[PDB]
Amino acid sequence: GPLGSIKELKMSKDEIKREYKEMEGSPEIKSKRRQFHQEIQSRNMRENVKRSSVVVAN
Repeated sequence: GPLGSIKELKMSKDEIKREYKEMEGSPEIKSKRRQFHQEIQSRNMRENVKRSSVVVAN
């Protein structure tokens, strides 16, 4: 019963270490691309057409 708790606890430590490793991956470059991706997201087609509207465009 309580034994499983210890095993899970150990795994938690591994997860924390991974976070630091991710930093070494130099995600700064990828982070820059994400910023631009957000801009393109606002250009969603859904936003172009409103659900409430029906006589929009042809």
